[PDB]
Amino acid sequence: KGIPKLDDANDAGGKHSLECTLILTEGDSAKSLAVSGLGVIGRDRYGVFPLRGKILNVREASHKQIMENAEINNIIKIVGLQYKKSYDDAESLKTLRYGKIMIMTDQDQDGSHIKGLLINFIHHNWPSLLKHGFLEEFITPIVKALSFYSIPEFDEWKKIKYYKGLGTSTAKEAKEYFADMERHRILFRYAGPEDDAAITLAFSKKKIDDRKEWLTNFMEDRRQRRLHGLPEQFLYKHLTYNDFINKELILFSNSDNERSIPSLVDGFKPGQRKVLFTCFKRNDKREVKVAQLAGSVAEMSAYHHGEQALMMTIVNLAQNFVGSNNINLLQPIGQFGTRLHGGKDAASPRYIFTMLSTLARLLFPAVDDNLLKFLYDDNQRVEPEWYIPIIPMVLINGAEGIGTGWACKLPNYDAREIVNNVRRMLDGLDPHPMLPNYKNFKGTIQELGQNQYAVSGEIFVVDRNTVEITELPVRTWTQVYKEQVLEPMLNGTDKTPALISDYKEYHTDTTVKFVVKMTEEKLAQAEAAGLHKVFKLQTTLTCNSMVLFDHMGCLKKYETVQDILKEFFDLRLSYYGLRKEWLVGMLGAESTKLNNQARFILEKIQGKITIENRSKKDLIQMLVQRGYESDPVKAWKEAQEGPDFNYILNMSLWSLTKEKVEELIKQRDAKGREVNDLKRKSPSDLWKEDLAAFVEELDKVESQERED
Amino acid sequence: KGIPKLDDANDAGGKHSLECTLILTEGDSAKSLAVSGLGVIGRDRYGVFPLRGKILNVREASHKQIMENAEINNIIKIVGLQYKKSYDDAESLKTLRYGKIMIMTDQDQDGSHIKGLLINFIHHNWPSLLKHGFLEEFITPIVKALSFYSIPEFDEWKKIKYYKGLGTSTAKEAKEYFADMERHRILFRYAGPEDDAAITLAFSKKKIDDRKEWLTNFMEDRRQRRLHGLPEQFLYKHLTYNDFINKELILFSNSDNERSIPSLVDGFKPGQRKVLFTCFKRNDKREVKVAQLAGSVAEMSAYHHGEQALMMTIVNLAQNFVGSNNINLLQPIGQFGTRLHGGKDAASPRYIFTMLSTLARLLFPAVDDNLLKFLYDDNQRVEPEWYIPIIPMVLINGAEGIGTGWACKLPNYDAREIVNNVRRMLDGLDPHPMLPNYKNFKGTIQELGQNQYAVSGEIFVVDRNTVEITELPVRTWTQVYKEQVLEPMLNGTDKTPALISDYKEYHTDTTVKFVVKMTEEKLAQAEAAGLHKVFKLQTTLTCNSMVLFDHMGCLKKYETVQDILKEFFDLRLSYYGLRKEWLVGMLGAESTKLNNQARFILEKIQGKITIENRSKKDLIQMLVQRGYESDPVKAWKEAQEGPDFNYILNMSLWSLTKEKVEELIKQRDAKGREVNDLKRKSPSDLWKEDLAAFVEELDKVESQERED
DNA sequence: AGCCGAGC
DNA sequence: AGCCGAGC
Ligand SMILES: [Mn+2]
Ligand SMILES: [Mn+2]
Ligand SMILES: [Mn+2]
Ligand SMILES: [Mn+2]
Repeated sequence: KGIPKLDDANDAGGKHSLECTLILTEGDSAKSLAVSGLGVIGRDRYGVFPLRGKILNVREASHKQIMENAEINNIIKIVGLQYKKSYDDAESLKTLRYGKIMIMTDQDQDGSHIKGLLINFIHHNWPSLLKHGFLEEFITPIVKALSFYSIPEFDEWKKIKYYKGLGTSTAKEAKEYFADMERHRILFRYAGPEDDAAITLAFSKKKIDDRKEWLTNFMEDRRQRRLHGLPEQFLYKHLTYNDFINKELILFSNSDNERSIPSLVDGFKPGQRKVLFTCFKRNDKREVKVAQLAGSVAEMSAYHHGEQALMMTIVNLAQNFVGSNNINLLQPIGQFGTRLHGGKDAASPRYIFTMLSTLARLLFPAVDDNLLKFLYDDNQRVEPEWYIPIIPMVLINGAEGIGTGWACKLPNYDAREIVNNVRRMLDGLDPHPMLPNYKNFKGTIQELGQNQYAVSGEIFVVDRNTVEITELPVRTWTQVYKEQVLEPMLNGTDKTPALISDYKEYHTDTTVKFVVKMTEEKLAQAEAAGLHKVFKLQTTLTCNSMVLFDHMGCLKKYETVQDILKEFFDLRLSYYGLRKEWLVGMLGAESTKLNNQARFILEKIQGKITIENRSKKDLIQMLVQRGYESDPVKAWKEAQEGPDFNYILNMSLWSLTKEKVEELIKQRDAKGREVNDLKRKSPSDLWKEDLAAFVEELDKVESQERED
Repeated sequence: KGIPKLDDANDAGGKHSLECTLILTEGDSAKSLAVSGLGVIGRDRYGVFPLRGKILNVREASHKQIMENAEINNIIKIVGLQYKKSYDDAESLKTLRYGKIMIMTDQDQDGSHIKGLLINFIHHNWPSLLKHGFLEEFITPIVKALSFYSIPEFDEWKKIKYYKGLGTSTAKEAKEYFADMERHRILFRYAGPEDDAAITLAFSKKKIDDRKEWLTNFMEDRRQRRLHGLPEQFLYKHLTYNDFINKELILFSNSDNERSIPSLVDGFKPGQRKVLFTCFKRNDKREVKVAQLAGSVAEMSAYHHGEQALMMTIVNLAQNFVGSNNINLLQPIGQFGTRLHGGKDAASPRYIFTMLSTLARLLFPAVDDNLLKFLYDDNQRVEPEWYIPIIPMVLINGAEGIGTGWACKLPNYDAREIVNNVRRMLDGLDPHPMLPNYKNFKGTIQELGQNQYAVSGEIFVVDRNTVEITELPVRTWTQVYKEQVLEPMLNGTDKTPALISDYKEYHTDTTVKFVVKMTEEKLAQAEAAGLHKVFKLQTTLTCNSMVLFDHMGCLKKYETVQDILKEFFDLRLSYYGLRKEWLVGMLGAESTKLNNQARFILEKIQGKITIENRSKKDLIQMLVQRGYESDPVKAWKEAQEGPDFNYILNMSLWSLTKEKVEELIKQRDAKGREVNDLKRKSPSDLWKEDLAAFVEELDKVESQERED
C-alpha cells in the first residue's frame, strides 16, 4: 500500500472489507502490543496502524494544512475514505477498505485526547459514519490487584501493579486482552444533538468561552464533591459521544490546565517543580548531564511523562540569554541557548550539563520545606504542592503556558524592584506600580494602556548614509530579524522595492549590532516616518490573560500584577510567621536536649549518679524517675502529626572529659541565647534577612556574569 | 568538490597548489579544532579533512577493497593523486591540488597508528612523494604545567592539566597552537633503506614473526630499563620514518597487546577489569542502564577510551547465550543477544540494564582485594593489575583478543571440571586433561590432535524423506546457518544443484530445531557420505596460539591448557596463604581491640578508674600509663606500608549497661575463638570452602536458569 | 500565519 | 573472504 509503518489486514480491500477493523494505536510500542495480541488468526480481519501522537484538529484548520498532513492522508488511504463522501447506500460502502476504526490508546488523560481528536476527525468530515457506530475503542487496565481501569475505580474498591502507558503490558498480557474482547471493546454510539454539542464544544475555537464555563463547573463540582466526601465518578458496553466528552475528555482538559498553568505562589508548573525538588534533594556539588538529571528526576519525583519533554523543561529553566529568565535557577553549563535563534540552538541534552544556581536555595530557603505539604504517588512522597519563595518568582521569570479553555502569559519583572516593593509593604506602605523589565535589555518598555506596553529596541543615526541598530525588542531574535526584516529590505520584494543598500553584522552571542547603509534621500524619508516604525523595532506587549492557581488550587484571573504581588505577600508573610513558630519549637526542643544532656553528664562527672552495671530496664526506669525528659526533638517531631533516652546514652565517653564538658556547656548556653535572640525577632525581620542575603549574592553573581 | 565533510583550501587547485597543505585530522572535533585554529587567514593555503578512524592498510588488501574504500578515494580526489603515478617532473606535479599532507592526530598511541597507516598509505602507492617530504605532522600537548608532549617527558621533568584527545583543547588553545608552528610542525624525512624496512615491518603480514621479535626486544628492553632505573626514552624539527616506527608506533603496538591480550590470572583485559572493579565498588542492589554504567565506569576507573567500545565490552561480559560465556559475570537484564544472530541482535545500550551475577563476588572474593595491587591514574587509585579468582576464569569464558604481532584464542571449559581438577591438585594428585566444554551445548567436541578439536552438532534420521537437526556446532549461528547452508541446499546454486526439497523452523531463542525434507534417493546418498559432512555440522577447532600475560606482566605462549591451570594454581594457592596471613592479622587486631575495650569498660564498671572530669591530655597520658594499646586495627593497618584511644572513648554510654557489657564479653570471647578456629585451618581448607560455596550457588543459579 | 511550552 | 573484539 506504500505506508511502511502499517500492518494491513489480510481481508482488507476484499469482499469482506466491511467486517475488517483498523486499529489506531498511540505509539509504536502499542502497535507491537496489538500485533502480538492478535497473533496469526487476528492478522486476517484486523489492521493496525500507529499514530505519532496528538493528531491534527481538522474542524478549524487551513485547507493547505489538512492536505499537507501525512497522518490524515495515511488514514484516508488505509481506510479508503474520500472527502465530502457520505456513506449510506451499499454502492458507496463498496469503496471502503475497512468497516470500523478501533482506537487503542493509553488509559491516561492524553490517550483520551487522541480518542477525542479522532472522534473530532470523523465527526467533521463524515458524519454519515459517526452516527452508525463506525468508531470503537479498545480499553486497557491502568492498574491490577483483579483488573481495574480508571484510578478512581481502584481507589473506591480499596500484589498491585500500576500500568504506565500501553508499552508496560507485554507478552501474555497482550494476548490475554485480545482473548476476551467483550470487556475490552466499547462502541461509540450517537445519541443525538447532545453529542454534536459536546464534540464541537471541546474541539472548536468558537467555544473557548463555553469551555471556560465548562471547566469552571467541573472544578467547582469536584471541589464541592471533595468537600462533602462524595466519591469521584468514573467510567469503565456502549459509550455515547456526549458522555465521553463530559465524563472523560474533560479529565484531560483539567489535567492539561493543571500542568500547563503555573501557580501564583512559586510561579511553577508540576513538571518544573518536580525538577527543582529533585535538584534540591540531590544537592549536587558538581554539574550533571541534563539527560542523566532528567532520569533522576523521573525516579525521585514520580514524573510519568516522556523524557524529551522533561529535558526541555530543564533546558527552559537554565536559559540565561536576553528575553528568557531574569533569574535562571539552573546553571547553563554547556550550550543551552543563543539569543540569536531564541533558544532553538540548544545542544542535545546528553552533551550539556547543569546544576543549581547559588541563588536557588536563597530564593527557596531550606528551612521553609518544613512548612510545605509534600504530595504522594503510590506511597512515595515526592514534591510539595508549591514552594514558597521569598519573592514572587511568578513575576520574575514571566511564567506562561497554554491549557484548554485558558492561557497564561506574564512578562518578566526586575528582581530588585520587586524586593524593594516587598520591603515597602513590610514597612507599611503601598507598592509602587511595576513595568515589565527584562534583564540586560537595553531597549525601552513603556506603558500604553491598561495591561498594554510598547517594547522598543535601539537604533541611531551615525551619518547621512548610515544607521546603527544596537538593540532588538524583547523576544525578537537576531537571526529571525535578519531573515524577515533586513534581508527583505535589502533584496526587496514583489510589492515593496529595496529600502536599504547594504548591512553588516558585528553581533556578539549575547548582543546585537547592525550597521545599515541607505541612500541619503531614503534615510531622510525613513526618519521622517520614524526609524523604529520603518525598521520594525517596536512590538506591542499586552497581557490581558494572567491566569494562576492560587494557594487554594483554584484557577483565578488577575487583572493587575499588583494583585499578584499583594496576594503573594499575604501568603508569604503568613508563612514567615509559621517559620518562626516552627523554629522556636525546633530550637526550643534542641535547647532542652542540650540541657538534659548537660544535666546528666554533670551529675555523672560530679558523682551524683553512677551508670556502671545498671541494667537497661533498671537504668531507663531510674532515668525517668530522676526527671530527665525523653528525646525532646523526636517527641516534638512526632507530635506534629517506650521512653527514648538514647540521645543521652549514645554520647561518647569523651563527653566526660574536661574539654568536652566545657564545650558542651558552651553549646548549652549558646543555644539558649539563640532561642532568646530569634524569639525577639519579628517575622518581617526574618524576611528582611532573607532578602538582604539574596541581593548580596545576586549582586555578586550578576557582577561575575558581566565580567565573564 | 562533492565531499561535504571537507573544508577546501582557497588556493587549492590553483597555480599555488604546491604550496598548499591538506590537514588530515582524527575525528571531526579535531577538524573543528583545526578550522578555528587557522581562522580567516589560514583558510587560504590550508585545507582540512576529517578521518573517521583507523584507515585502510593498503599494503596487503584486495583490489576491490581498495577501490571500494570511501576515505582512500576521498583523499585521492582532494589531493589530486593518481594511482601508479610517480611524481618527479614539473609536468607531473601540475596535477596535484596540494603539495603536502599534514596529519593531525591525538598524542595517544592510537593517533600514532593513524599516522603510521597514512605513512603506510603513501609509501606503498607513491614512494616518489614520500622520499621528498610530502608528509608532515602537527603535534599537540598531552599535558601542561609550560607545555609537555609525551607523558615520559613530563614525568622526567617533574596548575597541571591533562589533555585527552584533540577535542579537549578549544578556543584560544587552538589559535595558540597555530600562532607558533615552528614547535608544532615536524616533517617526516626519508633517511634510506632503514625507513622502508621499518614501514613494511609494521604494516605487512609477511613480517608478523619479525614483529614478534620486534616487540619481544622492546618488552625485555623496557623491563630491564625499568629494573636498572634508567629513564624512559621519549620523542618530541625533523623525524625520520625509521625513528617514528621504532620509537613511536611501537608504543601503540605494545599498548595494543596490553589491552587486547588477557592476563592468565583473572582472564581479563584492562577494559573488562576496569568494568568489574567499578561494579564491585558500586555494589548495585538493582539494575542500571549499560549506558549509565559505562559513564560511571569511565569516571571511577579512569577509562580514557570511547564510550561505545566500553558499552560493548559490558554487553560482551553479560551474554549468556550458547557459545559465549559459561559464566556471565554480569546479568543480562534486557535483551543483550540472540544465539540466532550471535550477539549482533543486541539492543541499544541505553535500553538494556545489567548488574552483578551473584556468582561474581563468589568467584572474586571481597577479602582478596586486600591482597591485590591497585594502580593509580593521576593520583586516583582505580583498579588492580589483576584480580585473583578461585578458579582460572581465563579458561571458563574462553578469553580471546587480537593485538599486534600476537593473538590469543581460547575455547571455554566447564566450571565444575575445573573445580574438580583444582580439588584434585589440592589433594596432591595430577590434574585430568580437559576438552573444551561449552555450557548448554548438546553437540560433541572430541580431540583430533594436539590442540585440535572437532565440534559437531546433532542431526537425526526421522524417516526416509526427513532429517532433524537439533544442534549446530559451537559459534555457528542459527540465522547464518540458514542463509549460507540450508538455503543454498534448497534453492541450489550455479555449480551445485538443489540437494533438499524443503525445510521448516521450530527454533526457540535458546535452541535450534531444523526439519529438512529430501528425496529418498538423495537422503541415502547423504548419509552414505555422512550427514554431518553433507549438512556442514562439523567445524574444526584449533588453538595453537594461547598467549597470556603471566603474573609478572610478561607475554608468554602456553602450549597446553594444563600449563595455564598449573601456573594459575601455584599463584592462587600462594595468595590463599597470603589471605590467611592477612586474616589472622586483621582478626588478631580486632580481638586485641575487643580485649582493650572490655578491659577499660570492666574497670570503669568495677570502679577501678573514673573518667569523670579527667582532662584530654591528662586522660590520654593516664590511659597509656595504665597499659592500654592504641587502636590495634589502625596501627596494624598503617603498619602495612599521638596515640589514638578514640575507639575506646567513642563508645556509647550504653556500653556500661548490664546487657551491653554482657554482649561485649560475648563479642570478646567469640572473636578469640574465631582467631583460634581460622588459625587451625590450612590455606587449602580456605580454598575448598570458597569452591564449595561457589558450586552451591552455581547449582542454584543454573537450575533457576533452566526453570526460567 | 506563527510563536510560546508541556505534552503525545 | 570473513569472524572474533577492543580500539579509532
Ligand atoms: Mn500515556
Ligand atoms: Mn519564560
Ligand atoms: Mn585519542
Ligand atoms: Mn568470549
